[PDB]
Amino acid sequence: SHGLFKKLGIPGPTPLPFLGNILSYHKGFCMFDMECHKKYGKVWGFYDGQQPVLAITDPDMIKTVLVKECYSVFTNRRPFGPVGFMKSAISIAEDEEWKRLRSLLSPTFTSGKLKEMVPIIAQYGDVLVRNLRREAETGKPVTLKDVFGAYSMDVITSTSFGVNIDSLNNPQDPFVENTKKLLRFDFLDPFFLSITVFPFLIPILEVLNICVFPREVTNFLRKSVKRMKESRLVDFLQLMIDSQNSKALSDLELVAQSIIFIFAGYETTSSVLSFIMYELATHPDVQQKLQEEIDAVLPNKAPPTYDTVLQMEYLDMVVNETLRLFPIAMRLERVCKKDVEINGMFIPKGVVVMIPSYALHRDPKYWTEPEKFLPERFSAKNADNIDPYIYTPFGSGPRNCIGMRFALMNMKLALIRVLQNFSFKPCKETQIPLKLSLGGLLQPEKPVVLKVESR
Amino acid sequence: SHGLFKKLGIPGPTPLPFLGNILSYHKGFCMFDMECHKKYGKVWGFYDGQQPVLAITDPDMIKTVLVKECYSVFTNRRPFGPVGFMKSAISIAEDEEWKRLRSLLSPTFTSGKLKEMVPIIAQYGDVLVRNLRREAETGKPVTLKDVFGAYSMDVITSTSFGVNIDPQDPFVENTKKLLPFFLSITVFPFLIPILEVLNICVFPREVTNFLRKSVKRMKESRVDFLQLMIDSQNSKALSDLELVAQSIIFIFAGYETTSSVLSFIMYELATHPDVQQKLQEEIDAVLPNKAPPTYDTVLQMEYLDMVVNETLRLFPIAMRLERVCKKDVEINGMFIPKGVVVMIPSYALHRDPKYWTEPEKFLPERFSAKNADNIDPYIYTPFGSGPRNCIGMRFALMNMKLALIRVLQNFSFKPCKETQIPLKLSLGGLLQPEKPVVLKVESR
Ligand code: HEM
Ligand code: HEM
Ligand SMILES: O=C(CNC(=O)c1cccnc1)N[C@H](CS[C@H](Cc1ccccc1)C(=O)NCCCc1cccnc1)Cc1ccccc1
Ligand SMILES: O=C(CNC(=O)c1cccnc1)N[C@H](CS[C@H](Cc1ccccc1)C(=O)NCCCc1cccnc1)Cc1ccccc1
Repeated sequence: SHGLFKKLGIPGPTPLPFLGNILSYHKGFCMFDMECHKKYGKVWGFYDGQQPVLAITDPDMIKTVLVKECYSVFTNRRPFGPVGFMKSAISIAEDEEWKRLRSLLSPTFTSGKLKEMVPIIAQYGDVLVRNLRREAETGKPVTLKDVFGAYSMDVITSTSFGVNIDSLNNPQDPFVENTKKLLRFDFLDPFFLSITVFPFLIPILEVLNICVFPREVTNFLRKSVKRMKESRLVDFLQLMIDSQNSKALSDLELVAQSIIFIFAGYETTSSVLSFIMYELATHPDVQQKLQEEIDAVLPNKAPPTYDTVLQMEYLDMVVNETLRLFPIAMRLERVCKKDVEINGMFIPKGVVVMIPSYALHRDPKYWTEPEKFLPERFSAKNADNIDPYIYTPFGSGPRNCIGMRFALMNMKLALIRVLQNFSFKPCKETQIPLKLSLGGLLQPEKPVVLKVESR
Repeated sequence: SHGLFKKLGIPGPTPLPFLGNILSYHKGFCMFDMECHKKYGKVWGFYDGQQPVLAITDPDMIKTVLVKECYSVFTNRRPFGPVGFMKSAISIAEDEEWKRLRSLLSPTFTSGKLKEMVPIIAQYGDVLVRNLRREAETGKPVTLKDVFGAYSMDVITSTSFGVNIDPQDPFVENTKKLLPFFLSITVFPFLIPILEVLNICVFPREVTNFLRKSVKRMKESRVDFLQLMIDSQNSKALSDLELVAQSIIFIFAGYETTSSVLSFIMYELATHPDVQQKLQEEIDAVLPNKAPPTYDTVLQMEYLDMVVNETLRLFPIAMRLERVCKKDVEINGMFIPKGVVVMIPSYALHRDPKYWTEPEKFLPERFSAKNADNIDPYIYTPFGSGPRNCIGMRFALMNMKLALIRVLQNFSFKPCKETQIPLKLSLGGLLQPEKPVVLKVESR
């Protein structure tokens, strides 16, 4: 297949036999997408082994892939395996199975259901302050991925299942310990390396009961959800139970969706919160102006409500600019299920159309000083000059992030209660500037550590 | 994965791990489908390794799979590999590559193109009589599949290519050795991409080479089956490799399927002299003085059509009809998951006691116009049904009847000492006799 992009006249790095272009992943997804966007321009193609991957940067062509031709052509993501029973996960399901799951899980995050979660989240916002207060009274450094991960785990377990697992910590909580090692995509591990280079090994491992998710971690979550069924005694757990007592969702598919919601609520929320606090500490002018707005909307440390959060404009600018610099998904991918020609470009069946979100968020031909943290890009004065198909931190189209509004509300509800009582400073041991992990997923090399001062 | 039919509540034999129910194939596909038809009923399921196979016998449900939901759900047969360049064959292609090839090769056997083949076939009918005359003047039993196979090869090579090939012809020798270890692919579905990506096939590379370079030799020009594929090639489109893939299918089907059924017909005529004599009296009536058979005189003979239909009932060479359920459906109030191979036991249905009175008996009167109203077109399916039935059903029926007419005008067939009576079917995979069909040929 290594002559496909040579046939279509599409530029790209020369692929090696069998390997393709995976040798260029030594710097990670991001640095590889950045160099390819500069060298080859608006459209380039490479090979993840024998898999041709077409990278597009045109907003109109991105809109056609993500929005217009979603249900008909670009419906599924890249086939990920071996998954085993997790194939029924909404992020992994395909075609009609995903269509049924998306409609089944869409009412989970309506504006009414989200507003019901604010009082529940307000409880753990108080525990977050007291846990930050013990470490604040001492000059001891604070690992923010630990304290934000515990807060995120409590919000996702109570708002989706109505169960309190982390009672003020319990810092050795088993849900965090298992969700931590739930998945570790590292190019170094020849497993995920050989899966991409030689994909015919997937049906071997599937029949061998081999799964990319570890057994002890799946078992802990598989039996916890079975324990989490306490009826007799409307949430993410009730929407699936009610539809189950009416195809329908089996007790194994109901667990598969819970694992996706638990991981996304823990890992993604805690990672972005750590990225936000790093920029607030390295930019004291932004942190002060954000604290001044929070006090103006919530005087005397007033409790945050669903309406006051949507009122804070500068808070939305800080969250959006951090998501621009750090798109945790990095890439958006769709599988071309049939031959099409979008915007005057033929795309064969089976080619993976990829949108480099990290490279587009730092494209100099869009963002003035793209490497700099400037929240003024997202002010209502300048937000008109932002293409929603260039800035896609949550994706776009029918298969975007279903928990986008929940993640935005959960993070903003955390930043408010934290900045109401504390200020953040570097520690010298804080890695400045922040080096990104040259591995698979978007993470810092050294964990983000900061000093916490009370007010 | 062997708990699918247990989940769906569909009965069937208990599968062994990895193997499934393939150990029950020691008797053949036929006897396994018949034992499961009486033991379980209208619907049962088994496992060819890890592949669940659902067997349906309800005519309304058979019609839904073969005819109604063909283009939507039941479009392709069981995936067969490793093939290679034969993946483009019309019998193996899937979805749109099949639809484009089904439309390209459909005009090959129209009522006009078939009527053009009668004078061409009439030439080889005389050589068939002369070669049978040499073995009839001298008392020597005649291997029917050899003498019929040589006639069937010259017919398909001329009606599809116009080339004349005329006892050790390399085409018959190479086409026949497409005839063990398939027990593994039935158990190892994951080893198919191991031989596909590595470019390994099941057909030996030389039965393909001899035909791949023969088509490139017959393509030297300078409208038949070959000309239809050249004119569209000179306009997605068809390549010199896909063009060869279709020629192998037509050559094999025209040689092996025609001769095997003709051998089965003459065995029934020899074991039933009253049927052979009555058939000879009809041929002499429509065609007096051994008149040359034409296109219209063949369709006029009713008893000849009744003899061929009863033989294809007793010996359906396809044995089974199979479709792959491409997506979850609920036909006739029965949920069928995606990936299940819906199978129609044609051999078991052609001998169902709840339909055919005395099914093991050879009675051509089942297909008389008085009684042909009591047969279900979805129970008697010797050529399949629906949009993906036998594309050469009309050519095969005409070619075999033209051979039966030219022979029964001059010879009568009697059993020999070495004639296997009753005929034992091959307990292996395909439908064939154990011992070759040998019959005494007496001239008239
Ligand atoms: C800052 C936080 C988050 C960010 C930036 C983010 C980003 C994304 C992105 C870029 C996608 C892919 C969109 C596409 O391919 O078009 C996605 C998918 C998804 N996200 Fe998130 N996400 C976040 C948090 C969450 C949370 C809290 C949940 C809770 C359930 C969640 C659940 C999902 C699911 C289920 C999908 C798959 C959607 C589908 O297949 O229909 N995410 N997310
Ligand atoms: C007594 C002679 C024959 C019998 C009983 C027979 C029977 C069958 C059957 C049962 C099928 C499958 C139908 C289905 O799956 O629904 C089939 C398919 C087919 N037959 Fe035959 N056949 C005969 C002779 C021939 C001949 C002479 C040709 C010449 C080209 C031929 C070409 C084909 C092809 C190309 C297919 C596959 C068509 C497709 O899948 O779209 N057959 N045949
Ligand atoms: O990662 C590949 C396949 N990629 C390759 O094979 C590959 C290899 C080499 C080079 N390029 C590509 N698919 C994934 C889908 S599968 C993966 C499996 C998984 C991983 C972690 C926990 C649970 C299950 C999954 O469900 N994640 C969603 C978790 C929830 C979440 C996470 C983050 C944000 N919101 C929600 C693409 C993807 C989809 C959505 C968001 C991000 C990425
Ligand atoms: O045989 C399986 C796959 N079966 C399994 O894997 C399996 C294994 C164990 C148990 N059950 C199933 N498919 C085949 C399709 S492929 C096969 C390949 C082949 C073989 C011989 C010569 C050339 C190429 C093929 O093109 N034949 C058609 C020849 C023409 C013809 C022949 C006869 C009558 N008319 C026309 C199902 C089939 C289709 C049509 C008719 C009969 C059967």
